[PDB]
Order: sequence, then structure tokens, then C-alpha cells
Amino acid sequence: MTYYRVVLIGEQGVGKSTLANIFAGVHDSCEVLGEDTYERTLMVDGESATIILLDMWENEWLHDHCMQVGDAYLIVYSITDRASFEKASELRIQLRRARQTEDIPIILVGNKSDLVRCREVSVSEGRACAVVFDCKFIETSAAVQHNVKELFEGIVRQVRLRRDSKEKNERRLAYQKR
Amino acid sequence: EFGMTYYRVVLIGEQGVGKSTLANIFAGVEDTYERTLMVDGESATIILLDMWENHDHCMQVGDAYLIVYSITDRASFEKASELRIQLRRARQTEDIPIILVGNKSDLVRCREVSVSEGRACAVVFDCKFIETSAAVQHNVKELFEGIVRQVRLRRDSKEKNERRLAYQKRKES
Ligand SMILES: Nc1nc2c(ncn2[C@@H]2O[C@H](COP(=O)(O)OP(=O)(O)O)[C@@H](O)[C@H]2O)c(=O)[nH]1
Ligand SMILES: Nc1nc2c(ncn2[C@@H]2O[C@H](COP(=O)(O)OP(=O)(O)O)[C@@H](O)[C@H]2O)c(=O)[nH]1
Ligand SMILES: [Mg+2]
Ligand SMILES: [Mg+2]
Repeated sequence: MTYYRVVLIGEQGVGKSTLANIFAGVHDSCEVLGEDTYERTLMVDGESATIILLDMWENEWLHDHCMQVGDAYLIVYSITDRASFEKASELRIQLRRARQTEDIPIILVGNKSDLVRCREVSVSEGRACAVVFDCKFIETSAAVQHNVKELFEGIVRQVRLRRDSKEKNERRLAYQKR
Repeated sequence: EFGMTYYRVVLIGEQGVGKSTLANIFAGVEDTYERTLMVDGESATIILLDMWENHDHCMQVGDAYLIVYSITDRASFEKASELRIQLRRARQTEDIPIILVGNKSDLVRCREVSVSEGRACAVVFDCKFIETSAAVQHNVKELFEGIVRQVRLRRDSKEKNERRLAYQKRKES
């Protein structure tokens, strides 16, 4: 068993809990930690990955220490809410301040991709933020299950790139391509 | 890129043909809409531009073009035909995906341009052809799926496109 501690942060209402629950619902199977922690094991590039998913950003002990426990952070905004996109920047700064020495894997997540007509953040703008500030970008929908699978496979791959040798990840990339 | 593949699709054609009404269906219902859809089992993020005014730069921005006329208006059919050539001329080093779109197919008693004529001209023009009704939603889904396939044919390896055609043939049959 290899653990991947993944933390959801972002403005209230962007879909963190809905993403978490969709992830938990799709995959079969740390209950003592409480109702905001989800554990599921995935197969990624022919190797098991046990994701511990932490969703306690909203205003008990784990909540006050959210920035310190993760191997990887999902900074979520809603594509329909400019304010949440700005909040994601506040969070990026707060997080890289708390973990100054570490190349912490971050995914910027533009959630609610199904709400096409209410879009306030262009995919180009989300992409540009990720490029300039050095993280990965993906648009998702918990409502429609767009890229939910891809998000969690992606975060595993990103953590593995930081942890493991160029050889190991070389075989895994060759596994993924073929 | 990571979990995202982008397709810039531009709607062009005469005023009143139904460019915006098609864009509205795409949106779910303002210059631009952005939606990810699945085609042949693979997600495709379409950036749909609906800002054509009746120039040269608009001919350069797109990965692909939807040239729309109304089946009730012969003048719009001729302009669409003109735009097709202009676009080919504007992008000389490239084979740009184009669909010629005969919109308003619900208005049977008002039609001026026949289905055969549209098909025939499209063969002559070497482009794809489809008739749509934006009012009643017919072939609109097929239109946006079709433009994605078109871009993939130019962009991706011939093995990848072989897999997609097989996937597609199984779904339809
Ligand atoms: N349309 C749509 N609604 C969503 C999506 N994700 C979450 N929601 C809705 O957004 C609201 C807030 O979601 P929630 O998970 O509680 O947000 P949180 O505060 O970040 O944990 C709820 O009504 C959800 O049903 C999505 O991808 N699309
Ligand atoms: N009957 C019918 N009317 C349509 C169709 N598409 C558009 N229209 C109508 O044609 C008018 C012009 O459409 P619009 O989208 O504004 O054309 P545009 O100038 O090319 O963007 C509107 O009043 C629509 O209701 C269609 O498929 N069938
Ligand atoms: Mg929540
Ligand atoms: Mg219009």
C-alpha cells in the first residue's frame, strides 16, 4: 500500500465536497478520521494507489492544519465564479508560503465545466495561470463526471514524478502510452 | 496537454442564417462559448467563436470553420460558397477543416436551396456537408461531433484515427 494524501482547498461552493463524494461513490470501499475524509485505492499505470482525500477546508484538528498534511493539493474554483478564481490565487500563495522548500504537486481545478452558459473564467485564463505560476490545470464537472477520473489519476502521476526515480516513471510513461 | 485538448471553431456566414442560434444550442441555452464533449470516446474542448461580421484575421484564428447558410436563402448559400474559397486562399499551407452548414431544414415550404445542390456544391468545394435545424434541434449534435473528427484527421496520427473510426463504426453499427 502506497499512500497519496490529497487535500481539497478553495472557496465555499465551488464543488469540493461534491467532487470528493463522486470520487468516493464511484470507487468501491480511515473512517475514524470523520465524515470529511475519504480513502479509495485506484489502479494507475499498472500499480495500486491509495488516495486519502481530505475535504475539511470549511470552518476540527485537521482543519486547522490543512496546509501541512497533504502530499498534493487540489485548488478548486468554479468556472462560473470569478471571485473563486481569485480566491485560488490567495490559496496558491498561502500554500507555497507554508511549504516553501517542497516542490508540492498542485492542480488548479476549474470545476462546474457543465455550466457552459454561466462561464466567467475562460479555459485560456485558467491555463495561463497554471503555466505562469507553475502547476497543472484541468477543467472538471462533478455534476457530469467530466475528468473526475482523470483528475485523480493525474495527481497520482504527479506525486510519483516527485517521489520516484526517472527510471520508474520512464516505465510508467511507457506503460501509459502503450 | 494534461487532461485537456482544445479546438478553436469559428462560425461564419451571412447575417440571419442562424449562427448565434446554433451557438446557443452548443451553450445549452456571448461572443464565445467553451464546452468539453466526448467524441469517439475521447473528450474534446471546443472554443466556439460567434463574432463574424459582414474579416481577414477571423480567417486565421480558427482550427476549423462552420460556414452557415439558410436553406431558405439562396444569396446566403452563394456567400457561404464565396467564404469557403476565401478561407482556402487565406490558409494556403494548411488543409483547414470546414463544414458547410445548411441551416433551417425545418422550414420545408420556404426552401430555395435543395439538399442535392448543397451536397453537390460541397463535393465541388471539397468540404463536408450537413443540414441542421437549430429551432427544432436536428443534426446539431452531429455537426459539433463532425468538426472535432475533422480536426483530428489533420492533427493526429493515422493509428489514433483508425481506432476512432473503429469505435465510431461500432456505435453507429
Ligand atoms: N452544475 C454543477 N454543480 C456543482 C458541481 N459541483 C458541485 N456542484 C453544486 O455546487 C454546490 C456547492 O457544492 P459543494 O460540494 O457543497 O461545494 P464546496 O463548498 O466547495 O464543498 C452544490 O449545490 C453542488 O450540487 C458541478 O460540477 N456542476
Ligand atoms: N425555423 C428556423 N429558424 C431559425 C433556425 N436557426 C435560426 N433561426 C431564426 O433565424 C433568426 C436569425 O438567427 P441568428 O442566430 O440571430 O442568425 P445569425 O445572424 O447568423 O447569428 C432568429 O430569429 C432565429 O429564430 C432554424 O434552424 N430554423
Ligand atoms: Mg464542502
Ligand atoms: Mg448572430
